[PDB]
Amino acid sequence: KRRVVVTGLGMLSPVGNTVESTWKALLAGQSGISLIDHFDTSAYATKFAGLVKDFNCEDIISRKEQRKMDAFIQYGIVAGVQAMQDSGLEITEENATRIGAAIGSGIGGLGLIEENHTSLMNGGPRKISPFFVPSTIVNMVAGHLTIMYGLRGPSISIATAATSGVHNIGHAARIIAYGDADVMVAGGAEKASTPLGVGGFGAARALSTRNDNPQAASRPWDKERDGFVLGDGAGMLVLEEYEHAKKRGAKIYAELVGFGMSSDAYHMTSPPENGAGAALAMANALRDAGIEASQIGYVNAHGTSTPAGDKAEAQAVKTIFGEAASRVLVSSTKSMTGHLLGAAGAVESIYSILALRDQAVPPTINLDNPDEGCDLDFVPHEARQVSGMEYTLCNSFGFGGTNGSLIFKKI
Amino acid sequence: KRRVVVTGLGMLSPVGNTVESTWKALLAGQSGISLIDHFDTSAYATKFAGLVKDFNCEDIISRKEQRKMDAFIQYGIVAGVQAMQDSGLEITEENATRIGAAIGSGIGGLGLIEENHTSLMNGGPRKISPFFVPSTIVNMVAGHLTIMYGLRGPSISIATAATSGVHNIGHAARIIAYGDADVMVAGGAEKASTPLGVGGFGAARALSTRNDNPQAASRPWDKERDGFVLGDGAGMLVLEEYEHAKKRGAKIYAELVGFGMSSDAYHMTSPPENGAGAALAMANALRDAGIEASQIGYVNAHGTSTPAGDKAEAQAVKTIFGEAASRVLVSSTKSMTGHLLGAAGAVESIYSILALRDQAVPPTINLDNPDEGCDLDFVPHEARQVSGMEYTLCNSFGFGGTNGSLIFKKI
Ligand SMILES: C[C@]12C[C@@]34C=CC(=O)[C@@](C)(CCC(=O)Nc5c(O)ccc(C(=O)O)c5O)[C@@H]3[C@H](C[C@@H]1C4)O2
Ligand SMILES: C[C@]12C[C@@]34C=CC(=O)[C@@](C)(CCC(=O)Nc5c(O)ccc(C(=O)O)c5O)[C@@H]3[C@H](C[C@@H]1C4)O2
Repeated sequence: KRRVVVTGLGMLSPVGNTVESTWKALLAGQSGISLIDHFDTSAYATKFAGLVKDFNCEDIISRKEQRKMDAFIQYGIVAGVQAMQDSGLEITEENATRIGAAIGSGIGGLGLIEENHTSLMNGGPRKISPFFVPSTIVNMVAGHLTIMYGLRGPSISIATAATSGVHNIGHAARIIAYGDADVMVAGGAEKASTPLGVGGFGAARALSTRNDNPQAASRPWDKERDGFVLGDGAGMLVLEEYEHAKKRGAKIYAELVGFGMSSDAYHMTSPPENGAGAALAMANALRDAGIEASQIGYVNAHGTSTPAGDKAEAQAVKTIFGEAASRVLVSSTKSMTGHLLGAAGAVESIYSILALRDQAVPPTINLDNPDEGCDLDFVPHEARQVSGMEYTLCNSFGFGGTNGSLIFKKI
Repeated sequence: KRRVVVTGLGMLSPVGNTVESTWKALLAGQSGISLIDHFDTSAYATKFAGLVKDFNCEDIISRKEQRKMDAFIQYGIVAGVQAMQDSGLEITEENATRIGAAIGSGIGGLGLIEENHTSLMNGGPRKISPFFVPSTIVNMVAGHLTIMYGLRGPSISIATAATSGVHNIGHAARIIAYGDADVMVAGGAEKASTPLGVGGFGAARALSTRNDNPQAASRPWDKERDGFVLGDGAGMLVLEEYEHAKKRGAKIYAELVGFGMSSDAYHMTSPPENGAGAALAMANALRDAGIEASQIGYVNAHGTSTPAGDKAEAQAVKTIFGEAASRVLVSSTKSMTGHLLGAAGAVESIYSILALRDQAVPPTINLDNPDEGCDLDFVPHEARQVSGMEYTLCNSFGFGGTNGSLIFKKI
C-alpha cells in the first residue's frame, strides 16, 4: 500500500523562471501575456502569447547540445534539473534503477519541425538536420533528463494534448504505487508559440484575438472571452514513495492522493454543454483519493477561456459539488499564464500544491462580468487566503475528450 | 487481484490489412517492403519503405471526416474498429464509463504537418487548415475511437518513439488491473513514410539504403545490415479483465502477465554495447509476470536491423537467459514488416500473441550470415513450429533509451 508524495518542483512560465517567482506573480495577479516578437505576426489573427522571458540554459545545456533540441525540450530539461536539484536526491548505482520519468508535451518540437521543413522545401532532404527526429519528438525531455541524471527506472511520455501534464504526473504516481519506481520526475513542456502553433490553433478559431490588450485576452468565465491564449513553459515535479522520501528526510510539499481520468466521447475539439466528461474525471479522482467533493478547498480549473470550454467545466463543478458548489474556490491560472498545453497540467499541479503550502488560492484575473447563471466562486481579480484547506484538485482537459484530474493532500 | 486478457485484435501492416492476413504473410516469410511511389524519392538516399497496400476506409470513415485526420489517425481508427468488432463487445450506457483507450504513435501526423507547413509557406497562416492540430496530434486515434464507440473510461496516449506500442498496451493493462477500467483498446499507429519521415531518419544515418533490393534491406543481425526500414501500419488489441471477459464469454487470445520498463540513460539515438537497458526491461517484466527467462519460448525482438541496435539487444538476451540463451527462439518481424515505430510494439504484441495461439514462431528473413559471436536462435529464413510454449515476450525500445517489454501467457 504505497503513498506518493511530492519532493521537488521546477518550472518555467510566462510569469517566472522559478517555482517561487512564478507563484509570487500568480498570487500577485500578474499577467505574462505579451506581444510576439520572434516572427512576423502581421498576417496572424492572434499576435500575442504567454512567452518565457529571457530563457537561459548555458549553465545546463552546452549550446553544442542545444543544437539537438527544440525549445520545448530545452524548457523541459531546465525545469527538470530545477526539480532534481530541489529534491536533493542523489542518484546512485543502487538508485538509478528505481528512479524514472513520465514527461510529455502536447505538440512537441513545432519550432524545429518548421525549420527542418522550411529547410527541405528550400534545399531538399539534404538540409533536413540529422537531429530532426530526436530534437522534436515528444519523449525527448524524458530521454535527455534520464541520461543527464543516470535515471534507469521506468520512462514514459504521455501526449494527451492539454491533459498531458496531469496524465504524466498521475501515471508517474501510479508507476510508483505499483512498485515499478521509487522516484519519478514528471510534468510537461511546450513551446508552441510558433507560426504553426499560432496560425494552427487560430485556424481552428480557438484563440483569443484581443490584440489591443493581450493582458486582458485570457478571461476564463468572463462574458467577453473569445478563445484561449497560448503559453510556453514547463512544469516538473519529483514524485516519490512516502517511506523512501522520509528515510532520506526529503522536503515534502504534499501527497498525491487521487487521480481520475475520463473521456468525453463527444467531439474532437469540444466538450458537451453537459460537462459530463469533466465530472467523471473529477468524480474518479475523488473515489481514488477516497474523499468527497466537500473536502476540496480549491479547484485549479482547466478553464482555458474558450466560450464552450469554460461553461462546460462549470457545469461539471455544480454537478460534482452540488451543495458545496458555491463554497468551493475555483480559479484559472490561465488568466495570467496562458494555455501551456502539454505543460498546463504540470504547472497547475504545482500551483495546486503551493496553494496548500501557503494556504492561498490565486485569482482568475480579467473576470469582469461572469457568465450569467454561475453560482461559483471563480476567485476573481484578487488572490484569496484560505483556512483549513487540506485537499486541492487539479483539472486538465484535452482535445479528443481526454480528461484527467489530480488530488493533492496537505502533508 | 485483477488479471488482464486479450479479447480482440486488429491491424494494418505492410504485409496485410487484417490480423489473419498479416500473420499468414509473416509465417510465410513474406516481405512488405517496397519502393515508395507517393513522393519524389530521387533526392532521397532511401527510396523504399513497408507501405500499407490499397488502404480503404470509406466504409468506416466518411471522406468528409477523413479531411480531418492524418493517415496515421486513419490507419489507427480502421485497426481499432477491427479490434472493437473482433472483441464482440457492446458498449452500453452501463459500460462506456469502464471502457477506455491507450493509443499513441511515435511521430504523428507528419503527412498533414508537411501539407499545412507547405501551405503556410506558400500562402500564409490563412492556408493553415482549421484541422491542423486535431489532425496531426498523437492522441487523436484515441479521441476519434472513444467518440465513435461511446467509450468514456480512461483515455491516454503514450508517445515513446519505437516503444509506444508496448507502453500503451502495458499501461492499458495497468489501468485495468488498477481498477480504473474494465476494457481498453490499445496499440499504436504510424505513417511516417513521408519526406520528413524518410529524409529525417535518413539524415540521422539510421535507415537502410539497399535500394536495389528493398526486400533484402531489413536484415536484423545479419552482418550486412545498414540501418532500419520504415513501415506504416497500426496494431490494436482489446485488453480486458478476466471475469468481465468470461462473464460475457469473449473469445480470449491470451493473458497479459508481465510489463517491464527501463531506461538506457546512455545516448539519445543509441543503446549501450552493453544492452543493459533492454535487460532491465526484460528483467522487470519477468519479475512482473513472476516467471523466469527459461519459460519464455519466443522473444519478438526489437531488432530494427541497425548495426549497434541489433547487437545490443542480443547482449541483453544472453544476459537475461544466459543458459537458456541458445534454447530460446528470438526473431524480428521487422525483417518482413519494416519498422512501424509507434505501432511496432502493438503489431508485435499481436504477433507474440498469435505465436502462442498457433504454437508457431515467424522467421527473421534475410539473416544470411549472422554477426559472429552470436549463440542465439534468431529463427532465420523459415518459420518454426514449437511445442509447449506457454509464454512469449515482446520487446520494444525507443529513442531516449526508453525500453519496455510485455509478457504474454497462453490462455
Ligand atoms: C470545432 C470548434 C468548435 C468551437 C466552438 C466553441 C469554442 O468555444 C471552441 C473555440 C473550443 C471548445 C473547447 O473548449 N475545446 C477544448 C477541449 O474540448 C479540450 C481542451 C481544450 C484546450 O484548449 O485544451 C479546448 O479548447 C471550439 C473549437 C474551435 C471551433 C469553434 O472547436
Ligand atoms: C547518432 C547515431 C549513432 C548511429 C550509430 C549506429 C547505429 O547502428 C544507429 C544507426 C542506430 C543505433 C540504434 O539502434 N538506435 C535506436 C535506439 O537506441 C532505439 C530505438 C531505435 C529504433 O529504431 O526504434 C534505434 O534505432 C545510430 C544512430 C544514427 C547515428 C549512427 O544514432
